[PDB]
Amino acid sequence: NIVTLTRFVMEQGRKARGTGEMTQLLNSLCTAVKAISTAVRKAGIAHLYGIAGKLDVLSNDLVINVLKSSFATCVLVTEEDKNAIIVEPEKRGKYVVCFDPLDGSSNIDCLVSIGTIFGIYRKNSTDEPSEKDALQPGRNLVAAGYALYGSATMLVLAMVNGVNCFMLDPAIGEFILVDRNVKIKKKGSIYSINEGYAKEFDPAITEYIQRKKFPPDNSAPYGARYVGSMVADVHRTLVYGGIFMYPANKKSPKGKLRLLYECNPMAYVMEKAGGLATTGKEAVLDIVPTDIHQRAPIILGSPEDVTELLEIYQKHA
Amino acid sequence: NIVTLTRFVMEQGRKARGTGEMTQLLNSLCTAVKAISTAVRKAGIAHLYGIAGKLDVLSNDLVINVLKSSFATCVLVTEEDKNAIIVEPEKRGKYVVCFDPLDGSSNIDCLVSIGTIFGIYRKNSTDEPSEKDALQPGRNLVAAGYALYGSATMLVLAMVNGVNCFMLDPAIGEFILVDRNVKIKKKGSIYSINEGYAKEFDPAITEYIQRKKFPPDNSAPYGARYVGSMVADVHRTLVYGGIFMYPANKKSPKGKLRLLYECNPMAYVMEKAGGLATTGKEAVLDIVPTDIHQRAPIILGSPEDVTELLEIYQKHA
Amino acid sequence: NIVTLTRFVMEQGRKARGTGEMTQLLNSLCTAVKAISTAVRKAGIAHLYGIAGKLDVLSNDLVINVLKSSFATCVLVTEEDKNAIIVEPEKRGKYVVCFDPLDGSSNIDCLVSIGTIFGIYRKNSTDEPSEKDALQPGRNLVAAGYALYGSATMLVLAMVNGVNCFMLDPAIGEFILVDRNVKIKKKGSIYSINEGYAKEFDPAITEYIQRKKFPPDNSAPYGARYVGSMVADVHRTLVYGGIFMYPANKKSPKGKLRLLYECNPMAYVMEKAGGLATTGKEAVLDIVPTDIHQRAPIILGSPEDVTELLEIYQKHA
Amino acid sequence: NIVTLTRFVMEQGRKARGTGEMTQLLNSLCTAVKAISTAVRKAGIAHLYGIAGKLDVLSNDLVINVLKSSFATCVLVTEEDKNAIIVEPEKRGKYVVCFDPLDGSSNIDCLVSIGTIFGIYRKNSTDEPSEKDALQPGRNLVAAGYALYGSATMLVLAMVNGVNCFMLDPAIGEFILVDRNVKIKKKGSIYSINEGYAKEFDPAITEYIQRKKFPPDNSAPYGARYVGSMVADVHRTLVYGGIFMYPANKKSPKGKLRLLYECNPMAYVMEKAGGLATTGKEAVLDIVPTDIHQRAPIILGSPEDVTELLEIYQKHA
Ligand SMILES: Nc1ncnc2c1ncn2[C@@H]1O[C@H](COP(=O)(O)O)[C@@H](O)[C@H]1O
Ligand SMILES: Nc1ncnc2c1ncn2[C@@H]1O[C@H](COP(=O)(O)O)[C@@H](O)[C@H]1O
Ligand SMILES: Nc1ncnc2c1ncn2[C@@H]1O[C@H](COP(=O)(O)O)[C@@H](O)[C@H]1O
Ligand SMILES: Nc1ncnc2c1ncn2[C@@H]1O[C@H](COP(=O)(O)O)[C@@H](O)[C@H]1O
Ligand SMILES: O=P(O)(O)OC[C@@H]1O[C@H](COP(=O)(O)O)[C@@H](O)[C@@H]1O
Ligand SMILES: O=P(O)(O)OC[C@@H]1O[C@H](COP(=O)(O)O)[C@@H](O)[C@@H]1O
Ligand SMILES: O=P(O)(O)OC[C@@H]1O[C@H](COP(=O)(O)O)[C@@H](O)[C@@H]1O
Ligand SMILES: O=P(O)(O)OC[C@@H]1O[C@H](COP(=O)(O)O)[C@@H](O)[C@@H]1O
Ligand SMILES: [Tl+]
Ligand SMILES: [Tl+]
Ligand SMILES: [Tl+]
Ligand SMILES: [Tl+]
Ligand SMILES: [Tl+]
Ligand SMILES: [Tl+]
Ligand SMILES: [Tl+]
Ligand SMILES: [Tl+]
Ligand SMILES: [Tl+]
Ligand SMILES: [Tl+]
Ligand SMILES: [Tl+]
Ligand SMILES: [Tl+]
Repeated sequence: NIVTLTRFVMEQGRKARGTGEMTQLLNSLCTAVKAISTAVRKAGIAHLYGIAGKLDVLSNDLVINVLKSSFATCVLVTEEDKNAIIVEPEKRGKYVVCFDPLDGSSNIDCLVSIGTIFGIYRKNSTDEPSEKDALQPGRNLVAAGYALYGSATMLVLAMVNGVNCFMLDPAIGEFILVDRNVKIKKKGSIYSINEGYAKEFDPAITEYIQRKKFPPDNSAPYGARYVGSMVADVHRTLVYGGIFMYPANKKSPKGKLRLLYECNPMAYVMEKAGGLATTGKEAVLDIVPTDIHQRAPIILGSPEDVTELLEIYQKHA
Repeated sequence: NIVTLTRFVMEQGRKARGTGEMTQLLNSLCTAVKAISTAVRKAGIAHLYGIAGKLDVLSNDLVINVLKSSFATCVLVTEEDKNAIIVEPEKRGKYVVCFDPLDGSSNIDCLVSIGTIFGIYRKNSTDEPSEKDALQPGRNLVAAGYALYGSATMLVLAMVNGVNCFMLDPAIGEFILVDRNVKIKKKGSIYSINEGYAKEFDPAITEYIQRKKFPPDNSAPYGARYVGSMVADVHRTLVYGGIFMYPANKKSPKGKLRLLYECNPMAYVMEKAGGLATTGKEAVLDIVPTDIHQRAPIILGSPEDVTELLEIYQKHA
Repeated sequence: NIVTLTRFVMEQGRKARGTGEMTQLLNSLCTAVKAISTAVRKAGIAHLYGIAGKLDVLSNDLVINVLKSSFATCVLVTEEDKNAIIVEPEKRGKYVVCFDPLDGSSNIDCLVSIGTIFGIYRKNSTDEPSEKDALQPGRNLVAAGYALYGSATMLVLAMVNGVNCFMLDPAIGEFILVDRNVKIKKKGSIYSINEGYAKEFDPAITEYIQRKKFPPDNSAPYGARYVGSMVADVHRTLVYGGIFMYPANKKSPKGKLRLLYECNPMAYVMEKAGGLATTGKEAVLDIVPTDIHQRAPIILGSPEDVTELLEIYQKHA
Repeated sequence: NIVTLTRFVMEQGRKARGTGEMTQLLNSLCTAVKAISTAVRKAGIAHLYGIAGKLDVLSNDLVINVLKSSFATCVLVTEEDKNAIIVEPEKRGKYVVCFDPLDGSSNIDCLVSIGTIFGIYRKNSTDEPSEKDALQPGRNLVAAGYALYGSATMLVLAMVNGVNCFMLDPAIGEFILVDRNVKIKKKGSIYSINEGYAKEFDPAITEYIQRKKFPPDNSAPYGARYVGSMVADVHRTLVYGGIFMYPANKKSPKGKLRLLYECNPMAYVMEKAGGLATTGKEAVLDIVPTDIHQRAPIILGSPEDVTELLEIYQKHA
């Protein structure tokens, strides 16, 4: 007895008495992720080096095409696209999908873990689809998750029911359910942030970090880890517990991370796992977007760790 | 045209006029790395999950076995073994290999990049091979390098004539020379260290770090990155420039990283790439070891960055 | 735009307003076939040869387990099993599946193309499931098909709507629809039969062969091909046209091929493609089975070729 | 322990004391075979089918390119090329290679086993390399063998010291020695020939065939098998015993199969395996060719079977 993503999605669509439109969608995503995973591990590179005689771009095209061919979407928002993609009326479904095809594109050359981030909305309204359909607060997410191309490829899927992790057996091209109903640690022992911006941190952030390296109660300090790819850092947080942070600074007073296809998908996964995701002031999932490429600060992770910072945030208010 | 590791290695052994003993060794190694990469990527995991009909220990066995059968080694030192392994008189060769089968094994469950590290010495004290044979300064390395199981698998090989990077094409199980004679930037813009140990850093490290976040002449501060996997952090240093540091601290008064199978191979690769690798007080490669599992502090990366920290070390002494 | 087996099955289940029980079934079969294909191409053989220190049986277990875990079947009949497998009431569905996990097992050692054969029945009755549910004339098949592990792996699926061929892209573990609504040639130019039994053929068969090598109308003779694996011979017939024959002789007066899991699945595929499948006397699909391992003679292929023999059969009646 | 083609080849070159030139050649060949196997198995086909972003010609290019780059060849003869290819003075070596990149190309669309055939001669007439250099009797072969892309990929290598079979483990892209010093059964029980040419067979062939179906002393008749792919039929002959025949007929008065890249390599493998390979009148290996694309009749297989047919040939003359 083994559960595959294909089996799982189908049983879940069945319990929910769906028309089967969203199952077609989740199955198209699984296929797109397997195709990207293969391109990322460099299968076929020899041909490129003349054996017989871009990666973000290939990833964008794969997701966009595999999604359109699902006949389940009406609007697609990608980090690589200035405007939202409105689906041809022939292949139009009722879902709006926001995604980042290959996050951590800067790390590609250094071979660091990279990933794909997606969020699915049910179109709410009754008129010609447009960007406006994508502009829904994260709280309205039907499903969200990510695929991490690291030492192994894993798909983490979060829906109203919970968070489940699927490992890719590359030998048979099938995702195996390896961890179900995942809940994050109440309090972790690792903090993640680019301290190279110390000079730009607000006093609350500055204070938290200080408390982590030099514990006022003389407890053990927190270990530091900052991979440089959100999916890798967040995935480690989900699994090992701790806190990830990318607050505003000179690097945009609005933070660097995008709201629709990065912050929201990850906040949704986080909340479903039993942790928190805040901007320091408000819950990420409650922000009403104004633009499809709107950035937003984010702090996420174990509840006890995110609350501790939230307090320091209040103190300096 | 297309250059494969196999062709490159043979061609080099020919120019060198070797008896083909080292070529067999390097060919065995390459085979062991493709086997580990496959296990690491979780090929066949569906069988553990009951479709019907560890990873560090498995890696150790692969390396040990594939190397013994090469008939080119007499002494083996693994991070996984307390004692040095002495090869059977029947399979003995003239080479001594020091290796870390799967480095970054804490990052396994979090799916972060991990790797294999190897250093190769030639037994010169023709006596019954013993532990003593491995106790040579890194300055005596014949060959050294590593395999990084990241977003893609890469094998970095360093020898007297240079450093060359080989990318694995998993479709045909062949390593392709993607980069020839690799040389690191003189000065980088990323520092890598576990700042969670800030409370235990010597004044030289402490000063250098603060100088990176708050530059005297108001220049751009360095970005921070610390994956937590030496092979991954060092590969980023090699490819993009910067400095990696794992200094001595209370928990590790002599550092954490081992001399023979971690510090030395990375120091050797760094030097051949045109960079520096220091203890803070002396060059890693000149240290004559006393214990096979001896630890050593290490700082490596671009020459201009490593020098700057070396000056601060001189200033506080 | 590309159609995958997963997409295809889902859209077909949707058009048919099914509960989704048969889709779960066809999806479990696709997974089983990918797992068998991988075992057949010998991935992981190195471990068997001690790199770090039955095939029909593995195939039986894979199909049986993957099928039971679909929760869509009540009775399974396998060539490798003396008795029919009655599903645990926990995982009991309404379908009866007859299959040959790995046909051409004798050819394994010689590396000749081998395959899997399956036929799906809807249980008809309302009582405790038993072998008796498998004993339905082939005419009652819901779906049937085969997977051929040859130079490439292909799944041919036949349902009331028609016959469609899916090629396995082993890189992404997905079956791609490469040929839809396949129809066989009216008259082919190849005959397939083990002529080593010439001494045992009845006069009609003897006469047909003679007419093929020495055309009475002085037309070009037919080419001969007999791989030795039914799936390969039949698949070539479907694609290139011609006739395949395995009539009775000293090798059982009932022929060698089994009725439920070999003859029927292939006759069903054949008829749906627009060809014929006969025992010489009657249509294979109309035989009422008496035993689950009942053998039956079979002649199949292009209509004009099968009719020509049928006439010679009548002449000697 | 585990023996890989790479290790085996190097070890043999060492014992032979070669300059490593032939080893490079055999290593290049092995690389070309893994590349063809992958293309043959349809890895990446989903890209032709619009997931968004020949086979014989491709095989030809792979072989030609991978061989030229080995710097070990001066003349190449392909079934795909009218003229013999003369390697650039810059990449020239001392070896001449005669090959059939993808044999059985008619069986491609039917997914039947196909393969690559190669014969290697040493240029002895040290003159500007020309077509003349390839025109050597097979008796002068340095090495010969084939790659069979069947249910699994296998590489059969024959040299002065014997025939060895290597199975490809596609997971790690390594060929494993599965069978050492292969020797064919003295007498088999399967005959292989296209009986659709019965109307054009000489009396010797005609008599031998009828003697196989109707044995004088009532013994068991031989089974018939004719895949239609030489590499596949000959591999079965090699592994299981028997006889393969492609005699001269009206359509092919001198036979169909080519001498240099089909008959010779298979004749060489047969002789080293302890079998016979005849034209009916003379040994295939002793024929001194006049044309690079010269055809020749061929009969090979177990010694006892081939002799029996040779006697019948003597009787009718
Ligand atoms: N595979 C699924 N898993 C969980 N819920 C689903 C699935 N498919 C559909 N649903 C649910 O039923 C609603 C409508 O489904 P649908 O008719 O497929 O568009 C969805 O938006 C979810 O609430
Ligand atoms: N493939 C090779 N590449 C570069 N140098 C080699 C190679 N093989 C052997 N050598 C060198 O020649 C020495 C003796 O080689 P060997 O006879 O193979 O033991 C080595 O220790 C190196 O100095
Ligand atoms: N994927 C499918 N493709 C074609 N027909 C299907 C599919 N699934 C179900 N059906 C049909 O609907 C009937 C009952 O389906 P089910 O409720 O899934 O058991 C089947 O027996 C077929 O007639
Ligand atoms: N790997 C090998 N295995 C067996 N014999 C070899 C090998 N390499 C070279 N030889 C032999 O030694 C001769 C010259 O080799 P070479 O110097 O490599 O050109 C060959 O033609 C064969 O006789
Ligand atoms: O994909 P991008 O645009 O290259 O950025 C990735 C993001 O970049 C962040 C890191 O940026 P900093 O260097 O500023 O820390 C990660 O947290 C996210 O993956
Ligand atoms: O394989 P190990 O014993 O788990 O250690 C890996 C090493 O551990 C260092 C990081 O450890 P810290 O958490 O102490 O920084 C890395 O740079 C090296 O990969
Ligand atoms: O799987 P099996 O039991 O080995 O047999 C396979 C069948 O065996 C038939 C051939 O048998 P003959 O040798 O008698 O022709 C093929 O047509 C079928 O694949
Ligand atoms: O590659 P080709 O030109 O298609 O030919 C393959 C050969 O063709 C012979 C069979 O041809 P016949 O149909 O004439 O028997 C085989 O034994 C050899 O593989
Ligand atoms: Tl991106
Ligand atoms: Tl991004
Ligand atoms: Tl971003
Ligand atoms: Tl380790
Ligand atoms: Tl380590
Ligand atoms: Tl260590
Ligand atoms: Tl069987
Ligand atoms: Tl069978
Ligand atoms: Tl059978
Ligand atoms: Tl050909
Ligand atoms: Tl050919
Ligand atoms: Tl030919």
